[PDB]
Amino acid sequence: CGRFFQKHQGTCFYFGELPLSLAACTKQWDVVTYLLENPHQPASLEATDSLGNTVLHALVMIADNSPENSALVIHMYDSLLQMGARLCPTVQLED
Amino acid sequence: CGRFFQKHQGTCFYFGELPLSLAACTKQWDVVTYLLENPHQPASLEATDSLGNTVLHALVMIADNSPENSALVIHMYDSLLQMGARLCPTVQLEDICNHQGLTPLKLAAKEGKIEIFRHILQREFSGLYQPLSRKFTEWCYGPVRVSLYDLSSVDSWEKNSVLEIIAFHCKSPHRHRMVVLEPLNKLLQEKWDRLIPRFFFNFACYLVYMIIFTIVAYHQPSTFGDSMLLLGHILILLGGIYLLLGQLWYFWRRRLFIWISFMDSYFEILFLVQALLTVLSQVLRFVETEWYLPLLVSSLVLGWLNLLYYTRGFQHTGIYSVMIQKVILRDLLRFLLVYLVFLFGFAVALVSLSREARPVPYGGILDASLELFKFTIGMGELAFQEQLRFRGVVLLLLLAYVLLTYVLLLNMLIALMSETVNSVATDSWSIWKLQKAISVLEMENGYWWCRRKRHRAGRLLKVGTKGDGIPDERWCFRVEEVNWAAWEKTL
Amino acid sequence: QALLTVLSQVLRFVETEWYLPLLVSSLVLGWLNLLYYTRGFQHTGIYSVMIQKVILRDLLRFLLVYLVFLFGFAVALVSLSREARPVPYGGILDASLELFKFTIGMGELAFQEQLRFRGVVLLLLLAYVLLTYVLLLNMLIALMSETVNSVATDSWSIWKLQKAIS
Ligand SMILES: NCCOB(c1ccccc1)c1ccccc1
Ligand SMILES: NCCOB(c1ccccc1)c1ccccc1
Repeated sequence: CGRFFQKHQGTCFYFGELPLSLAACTKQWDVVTYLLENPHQPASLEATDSLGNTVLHALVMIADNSPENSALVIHMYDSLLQMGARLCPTVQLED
Repeated sequence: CGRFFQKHQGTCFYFGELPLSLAACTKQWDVVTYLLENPHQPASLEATDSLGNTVLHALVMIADNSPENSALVIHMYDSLLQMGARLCPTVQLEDICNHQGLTPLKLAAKEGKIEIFRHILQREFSGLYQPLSRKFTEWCYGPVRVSLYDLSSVDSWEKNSVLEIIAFHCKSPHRHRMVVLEPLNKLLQEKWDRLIPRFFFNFACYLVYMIIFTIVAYHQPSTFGDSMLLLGHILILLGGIYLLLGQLWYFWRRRLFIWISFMDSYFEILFLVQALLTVLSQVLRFVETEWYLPLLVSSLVLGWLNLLYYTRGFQHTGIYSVMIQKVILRDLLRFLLVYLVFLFGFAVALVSLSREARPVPYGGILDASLELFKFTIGMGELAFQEQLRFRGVVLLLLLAYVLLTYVLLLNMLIALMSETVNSVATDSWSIWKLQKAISVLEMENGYWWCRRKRHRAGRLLKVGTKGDGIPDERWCFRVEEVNWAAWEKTL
Repeated sequence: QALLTVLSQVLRFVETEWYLPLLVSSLVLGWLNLLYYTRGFQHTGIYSVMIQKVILRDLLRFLLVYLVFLFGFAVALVSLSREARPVPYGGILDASLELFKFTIGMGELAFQEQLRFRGVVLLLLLAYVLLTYVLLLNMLIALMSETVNSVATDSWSIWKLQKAIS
């Protein structure tokens, strides 16, 4: 939670300032997997950022109407939702 | 150096009249290599032709906007630059002023070559030959790109620049499309944003001057009031002389411009005319001449019309002004020519008739012309004059005039301006951006009296290390852009 | 419209002569407001949306340029026609109204013989007509053709959004 990562005008890139949200917004299919299924300390998926956004919120935030950006956002959104269902079904991430 | 090879009109082909330049312009990949690396007598690469062009200059000159020609020129330009770096790195080929004092980039800008111009304007290579790059990328943290476009030979700080060449020295038909390329469109936008305060200050000063001029003209001769009138009059004279000097200095400092594009500016002409009419009006008043008032009032009208020079500091209204200009210059002068031919013919016809009976209508040519124009503006008197002996002929002649002029030509003029407004929609935007570019470039240098201090845009950012010891520096235009198509390929 | 109506009534209670302009403005504005309702229909709602786009896109620019022209030429004609050899162009309001008359097809384009700058006044009027009636009005028709063509699908979508809001 600094100044470059926080959403503002100028030099910036918003990704939720979470390592898992960074991996998701940066198309790291494997990093997110390791963070989620590392035995030493599994990485939570419901974790919110200082602004209140979750990985899904942030992954929407970077979404832009570019066809390639839209494809990336859709793919990672669906895949991360599926993973969230697989790991901890008891909690509904969409809400 | 003969006649066929020299650039002229007719049977010709310019290639720099050097064997190496000939090989380069003729896609001789191998001959150039042998000339450069023949052990017996290596061929120099910096060699200039009688005109001052080098091989790179020549590759620019033959450049045309054909996709195949552009591809050929780009490929040979890049490859030859790489070879020049490989053979003799110590000498920088991109910076070789020919006899006209133009580098290959400036030469491409002046000669209208757009594809080679944009390519040179934004190019990058791999680690090797990296210094021979104009666009860079410092870091790509995330999907953002910090593009650093080289501003060498393109910023306005230098005496002669690509921006100035495009604005004033280029005579290409559509040079307005080179000021929308990435570096130029962003740098020019930043400069415009920085200059909005001065653009509005110039607008406000001119508007105040025109308000004073209107007030003075409204209250003139046909104590305190006399004193205020006098100070306003002298203020108007001083303002008129100021605008006259400004326009005269715009022309003298830029005396090599009218011949390129007379109608590109076409407000410095109008501003000059308005200022001239103002000062001439004042001097004739000193002479106590009755021809004062027409000149002062013409100055008033023309100044109020000139305000629409300023009305185009806005996207919304500047494109409207550009498109008014296109309408006038495209499908209003033709209409006026045809309409005036019709009107003169029918006016002299009606005057010839209506001269024999059985307050005379159509008394002379002026009256008949004015009645016909009245038809044009929606108040033509179309009656059956019973007094003149050719009632029917005059009526039929008027009806024919109405059909040919009001029903046909005016409505067709509406149709033609619909067509022209539709035609010039994107070009209007580009031309407006060029107008902003010209205004910015004029605002950068101060007024004709104030020697403005330059402000050199860009950052002196150390980029890479040259093929030497102690490193180098270079001024670049730092640009942020969010990209995902490129980002998916950097993994 | 509602504010003007209530304010009109209270001023009537005050017995003020500025009642009638306010009440009549409320009347005009309410009758114009009825076009809010006229867009419960596909046929007419898109028309209303596209009227709005025309006004906001290529009517305010025309008004700005036209009023600059008109003020310049009106003060010019008033400055002239003030020295001879019911005075036309007596003041700024009269000259402006005559020029607008030109705009609406009712412009008196005569050769005033009484004033000493007959030719200058006539040429100035002819230039005003060429710049305004022949160029700017017909060009406004062309611009509104261009805007009507531009906003055809967007008009449908905007009308559907208007229905959604209602
Ligand atoms: N808005 C018109 C201002 O003056 B325009 C005009 C005035 C006098 C002579 C001819 C035309 C002119 C300049 C701008 C665009 C095109 C024509
Ligand atoms: N159809 C015009 C009705 O009133 B319009 C109008 C009335 C008063 C002031 C300005 C314009 C208006 C409302 C709808 C669309 C845009 C303008």
